[PDB]
Amino acid sequence: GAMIESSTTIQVISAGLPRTGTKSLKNALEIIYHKPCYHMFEIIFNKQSDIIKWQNLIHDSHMITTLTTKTIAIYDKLKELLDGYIATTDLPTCGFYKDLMNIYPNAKVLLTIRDKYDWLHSLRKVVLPKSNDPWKLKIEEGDKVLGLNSDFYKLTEDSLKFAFQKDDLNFDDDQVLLECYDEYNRLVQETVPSDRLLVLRLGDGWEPLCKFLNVEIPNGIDYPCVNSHHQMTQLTEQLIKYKSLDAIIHMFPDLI
Ligand SMILES: Nc1ncnc2c1ncn2[C@@H]1O[C@H](COP(=O)(O)O)[C@@H](OP(=O)(O)O)[C@H]1O
Ligand SMILES: CC(C)NC[C@@H]1CCc2cc(CO)c([N+](=O)[O-])cc2N1
Repeated sequence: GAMIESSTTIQVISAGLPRTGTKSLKNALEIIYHKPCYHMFEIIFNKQSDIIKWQNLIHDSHMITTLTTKTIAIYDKLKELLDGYIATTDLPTCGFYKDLMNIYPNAKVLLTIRDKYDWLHSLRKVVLPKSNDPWKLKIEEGDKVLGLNSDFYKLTEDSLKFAFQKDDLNFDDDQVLLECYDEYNRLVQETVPSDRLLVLRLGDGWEPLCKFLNVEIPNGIDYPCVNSHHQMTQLTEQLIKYKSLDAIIHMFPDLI
């Protein structure tokens, strides 16, 4: 097809929870739009200074009215954080999908989903290990190497609570997490008009996404398949071994 000049503003809002193919989608959207897409990896690797800003936003967000003046101050902060990006995925953004829809009325919405038990397994291996899991200690050691500490974990927890609309949450309780997952995904599909929503199951690939976005399928490029828990386990172990990201970054070309 013809090449057109795309606007550098949020065009795609992905409401999918972590461990549902968000990093592959981030990569896919960057392949399509040639501009950056937000993801937790953008925070970890490029903008750790954004952590406190996301924290402050989540703190003030109860004050959001489904526009009031308190709402506008928050919406302005959201726009500031996302300036220069063409899409959002992953925590901490995903819980804000409804607000992002108001801020970017011409953006389309995605929902990434998968088998709930596969999701929980993946989540426990990477994002939210049980407190008694020895692996949690390795994750914390690798996080230290990346310069992530208690503030990062607070952002992860608070943004999960915000997405699930819980004031507190037993993170070690599998049943609680699975119920929140199902209710979260159900609410997105109830909230977003079907014409503005595309639901993507893990493995769906380029075709329905490119159709929804009115773009050609990228020539000769496979749909990304990155960020498996096995790959993150390798990353964690290599970070612990070398004590730096930059010593090993070349060994993870598309993941980071
Ligand atoms: N193109 C693809 N096809 C199938 N699974 C994919 C995929 N891209 C990513 N995934 C899976 O999506 C999960 C990562 O999601 P996210 O980037 O949101 O954290 C991983 O699940 P597993 O940990 O079960 O392997 C990864 O394997
Ligand atoms: C040892 C090192 C590999 N650990 C860092 C990890 C890996 C990637 C990651 C991804 C997400 C959501 O994509 C979240 N999250 O939900 O906040 C936390 C983390 N933390």
